[PDB]
Amino acid sequence: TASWFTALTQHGKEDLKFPRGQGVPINTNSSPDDQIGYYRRATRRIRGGDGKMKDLSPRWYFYYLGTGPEAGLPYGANKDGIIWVATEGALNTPKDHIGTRNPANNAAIVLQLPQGTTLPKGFYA
Amino acid sequence: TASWFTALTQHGKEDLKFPRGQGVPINTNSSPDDQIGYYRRATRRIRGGDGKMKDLSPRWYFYYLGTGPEAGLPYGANKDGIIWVATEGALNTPKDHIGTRNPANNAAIVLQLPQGTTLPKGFYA
Amino acid sequence: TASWFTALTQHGKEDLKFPRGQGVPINTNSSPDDQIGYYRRATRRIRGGDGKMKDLSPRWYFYYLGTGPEAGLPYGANKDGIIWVATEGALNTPKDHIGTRNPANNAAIVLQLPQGTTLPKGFYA
Amino acid sequence: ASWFTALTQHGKEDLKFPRGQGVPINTNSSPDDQIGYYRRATRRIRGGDGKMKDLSPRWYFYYLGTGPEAGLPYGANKDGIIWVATEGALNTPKDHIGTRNPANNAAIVLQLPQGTTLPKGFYA
Ligand SMILES: [Cl-]
Ligand SMILES: [Cl-]
Ligand SMILES: [Cl-]
Ligand SMILES: [Cl-]
Ligand SMILES: [Zn+2]
Ligand SMILES: [Zn+2]
Ligand SMILES: [Zn+2]
Ligand SMILES: [Zn+2]
Repeated sequence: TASWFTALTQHGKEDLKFPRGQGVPINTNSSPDDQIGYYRRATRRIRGGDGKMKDLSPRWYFYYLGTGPEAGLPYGANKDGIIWVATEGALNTPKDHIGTRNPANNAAIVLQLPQGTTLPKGFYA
Repeated sequence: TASWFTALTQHGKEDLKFPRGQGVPINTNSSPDDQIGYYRRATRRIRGGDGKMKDLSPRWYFYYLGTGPEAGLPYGANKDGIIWVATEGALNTPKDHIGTRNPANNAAIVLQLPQGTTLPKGFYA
Repeated sequence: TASWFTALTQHGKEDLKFPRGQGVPINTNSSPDDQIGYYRRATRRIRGGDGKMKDLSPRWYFYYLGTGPEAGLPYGANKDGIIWVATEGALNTPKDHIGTRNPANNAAIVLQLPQGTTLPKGFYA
Repeated sequence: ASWFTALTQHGKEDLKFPRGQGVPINTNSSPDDQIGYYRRATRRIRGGDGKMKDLSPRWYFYYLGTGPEAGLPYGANKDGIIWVATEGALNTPKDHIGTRNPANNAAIVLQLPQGTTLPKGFYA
């Protein structure tokens, strides 16, 4: 039950967000109706030699609307660690036909945004 | 068994088809003789998030001639859910030396088509 | 265990062969003295639907001299399925410090050859 | 493990970089992050005379505050350790990057910006 795409890594202190109309990863094999979903934050911690937990940079993964760990949330749902993106013309319907990725069958698609969209401040890949 | 490539998803009512000479997926690990095969339609049925059974958008998978579920089908044979493609110069011989994909050893190759390929309405690549 | 590089796939009828001075894969993290080794043919066979054994295309993998499945062979050793390549300036000494690749620790380097060299007839990647 | 493949020392000269050079290229890191150390590792094999022989030493990069010398302050003198930092990097531990787990990630091929000076016997 993995994301179809590689993650965005949060080095800065600000949560991920995109202006309305931006942020949907490029997927040339999908329809314009499909271009809508959410990024979900995944946090990891590593115990250091002093016994204390240290936070690795949070990673944000994209899931199409109606798929993934938050498949039940409607577009725009207000929830910590969840942010929403949609391209103009996308349909607000669940993308059941896309679903999630089986890592044993498909490798992750390298997340690419359009040539005119840059990553939000503090985000790297 | 499994197609070497990801599927083309049929988003509309038009079935998959290609003008003569078009439609063979890009694969640099193949010769001009090898550029011939068929797409096979596959349809899924699932229970939606609302708890109702629905038919998903059909998916079309490419297999080289003489491989896959219709390995015994001669090139050009009429069969529902099967359409044929061949690049100019391809040979009407079975492609056993390419075969099919074992998901345990190889992930699927993202299906790419050259620019200028005519696609029916509802198909994207 | 594995080769540091991806394989060359033999679609044609001719064994792999390079003119003297060509054929060593590009690896900018190695020394000029290191640029010498062999390609080893690996063949896979599958029993077809007609009960006949089918040969998948042979794959040729590069190993530095003194490493890999034929680590004991001297340069130029005459053995079926083994062909030798060396760049001008390479030293005829075993490359123990390079060794082979652990696929769990390193991905395969995509095999690239210098611009002046083209793949022998019938070979693809 | 180090996030990157090693720099192999083919000759007698140890690894070192002029000030400002030597940090591996990593697009998943900020300008603040471009600082760390290389640590030398040497393995042995039995030579033709039966005596143990040094193979070419390998130098692995770790971000500041991570890896085997995570407790070493930047610039600390220790044999087998050399320090590198790009202009603009911050002298703070890079715990948010950490080290690589070979089960989840393969090593990144170590690349250096064009014009980087390497000692004799080093290639990248
Ligand atoms: Cl940072
Ligand atoms: Cl789709
Ligand atoms: Cl062929
Ligand atoms: Cl080397
Ligand atoms: Zn950082
Ligand atoms: Zn779709
Ligand atoms: Zn072929
Ligand atoms: Zn070397």
